[PDB]
Amino acid sequence: GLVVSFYTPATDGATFTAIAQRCNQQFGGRFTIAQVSLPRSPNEQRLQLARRLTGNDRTLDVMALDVVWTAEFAEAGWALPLSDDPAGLAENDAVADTLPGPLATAGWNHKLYAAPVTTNTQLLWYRPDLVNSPPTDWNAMIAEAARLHAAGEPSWIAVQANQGEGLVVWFNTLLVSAGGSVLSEDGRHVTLTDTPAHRAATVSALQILKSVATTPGADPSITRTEEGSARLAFEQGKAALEVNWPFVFASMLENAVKGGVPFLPLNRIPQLAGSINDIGTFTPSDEQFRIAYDASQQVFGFAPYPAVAPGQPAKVTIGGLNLAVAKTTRHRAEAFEAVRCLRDQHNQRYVSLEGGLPAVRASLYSDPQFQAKYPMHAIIRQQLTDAAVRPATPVYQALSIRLAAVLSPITEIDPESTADELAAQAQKAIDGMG
Ligand SMILES: O=C(NC[C@H]1O[C@H](O[C@H]2O[C@H](CO)[C@@H](O)[C@H](O)[C@H]2O)[C@H](O)[C@@H](O)[C@@H]1O)c1ccccc1
Repeated sequence: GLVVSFYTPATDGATFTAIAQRCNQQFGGRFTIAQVSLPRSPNEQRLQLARRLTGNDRTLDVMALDVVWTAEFAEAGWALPLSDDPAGLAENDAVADTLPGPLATAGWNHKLYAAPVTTNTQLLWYRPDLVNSPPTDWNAMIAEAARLHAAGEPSWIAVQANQGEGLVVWFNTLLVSAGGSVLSEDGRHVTLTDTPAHRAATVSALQILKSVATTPGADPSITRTEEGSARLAFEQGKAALEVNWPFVFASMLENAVKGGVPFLPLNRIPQLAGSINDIGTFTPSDEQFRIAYDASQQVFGFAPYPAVAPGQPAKVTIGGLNLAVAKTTRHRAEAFEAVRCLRDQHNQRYVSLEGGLPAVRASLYSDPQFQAKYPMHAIIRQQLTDAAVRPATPVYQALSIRLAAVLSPITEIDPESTADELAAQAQKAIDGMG
């Protein structure tokens, strides 16, 4: 029958393709979900979607939106409210057995405009064979990096922050964790330098950024434009400390089996032969997973995101993907139905274990079978309970562009002056000027 188009980031194409096929198996030819890939960066995903929406592309049905786009897609009319479900089942499905942080990312003006499907929070990833204890705060991060440098060991502090969204996420985590915030509650005012407490928070966050930027043996990938990967940097042994979304767990196990991790030769274990499936996805059996994980644990460990205020955990910036139905769709009923099918318990288990994307279903974090395969469940749920959030605003696109342009390169940050420049550019963004 009809085709429901499902637009997702390209790096999550395969995963969602698999999920879509599963859901296609449960409709009996009544309709078919077809996944379509968007670019890699949140901004370009947004741009493609916005062009199809303003272009009245009536073939656009379901969209996997980054959490930061809700405000814009709701205010524009692009994302239909879940209350526009003809069957009226969308809102109840979205809130049922779903963590409250994701649900908050999916809302605007007291209405849900999307159903969360995946969430995200960044953890610390370290080489337990080179680091006897994972640092619990950022000055400890810097000290460990310097000490590793004073031993020929890899000294990078791999953070996925080039000159875009990831850098803004780093800054927002540091700022909120320092007690600050980019915008007021209502999003109408800039709160980076408007009180001494807020200014102090911004200055501290900028100071951490600069100190990581200029720490002995730091990244020479910060001082230019090339979209480098902190994940691959860690997997290539160039870094013994990384902060990154938890998909790097799956990747590390997968690429180590494909032979792509020098310090973790899972490819040389006979029992893991064939654990890669015909589409290239690491799909171990239970015993194969025990083998791979217990071998990984000698060179790969995870820990909470490093705090800024020692003695209390950080407020880590939440990310992820919410399923929205485009206002262009021709079959609202089937779009919302497909949304409900894409986020069910089975496909959530899959999107987490195979796809590396944290699920939004709370039951899974209380599920022992899931916890045994996702050993980072407790820290992820705890950081999502305590999560920092980026400002929900219809002008987040321009806001993030301006903030990123000011923050990069982080080697040129001067905390006070940079704080003032940041507040001024954010003011420009929320003034509807660029
Ligand atoms: O952090 C980076 N960009 C900001 C977004 O990060 C995540 O999304 C990105 O990573 C996930 C993997 O967990 C992919 O699935 C997404 O497609 C990708 O956009 C957060 O989920 C999202 O909320 C943030 O907006 C980043 C990291 C590394 C290199 C470049 C950019």
